[PDB]
Amino acid sequence: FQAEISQLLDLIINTFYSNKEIFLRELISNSSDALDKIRYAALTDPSQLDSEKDLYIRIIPNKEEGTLTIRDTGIGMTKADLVNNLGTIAKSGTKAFMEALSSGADISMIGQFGVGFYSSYLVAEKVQVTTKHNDDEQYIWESAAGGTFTITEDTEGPRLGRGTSMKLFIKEDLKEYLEEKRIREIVKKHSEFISYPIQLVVTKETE
Ligand SMILES: Cn1nc(-c2ccccc2)cc1Nc1cc(O)cc(O)c1C(=O)N1Cc2cccnc2C1
Repeated sequence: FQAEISQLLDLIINTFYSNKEIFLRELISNSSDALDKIRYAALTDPSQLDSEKDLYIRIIPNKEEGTLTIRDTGIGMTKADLVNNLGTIAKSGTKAFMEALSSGADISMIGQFGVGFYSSYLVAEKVQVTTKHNDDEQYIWESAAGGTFTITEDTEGPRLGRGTSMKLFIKEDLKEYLEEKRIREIVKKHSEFISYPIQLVVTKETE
């Protein structure tokens, strides 16, 4: 399942999307939807925000690690949610994505096919997904092109409280996406619509 699908999408997405910066639009869009979900659930059950009071998106580059992390305090995913994403959604969305592609239809927005996650492959050679839903444990899953990694209970990672954290291991020739000014421009250009705070961690540079 996952090995073939991730390999296909890695090839197709890198071939047809020359503007690699849209990966950040897709991730921010997914985070925004997850935040809409917990916001709406908290209307009828305020205690849903007990795990994490604030709703936001935070971007954390780590140049020493070569990673760009996008974390949100959205509703998160149960293990069943993540399993469904990896199985049913990935298979069906890949089919719809490449029929749209073949059709010559406007496929600019990848997430309309439910596989926007894989646009991470524009800039990343592997992604570590950490996620925490109020009804389940914290889980981690690793994605790489051709990879068959198992969803695992995360016992040694930092606690999310609630939400989802996408840690992207940036490609060697694309470290520009770790730079503060480049990230800010991309966010400004592609995320005007978002109604949640978008935060960036900037670190004093030696020097
Ligand atoms: C959209 N999506 N797709 C995959 C996927 C993974 C592998 C293979 C195929 C698909 C995973 C996700 N979830 C997320 C991706 C993010 O970047 C940020 C997030 O906060 C989530 C999240 O926790 N959400 C819960 C939720 C509830 C209601 C509406 N939207 C959401 C999104």
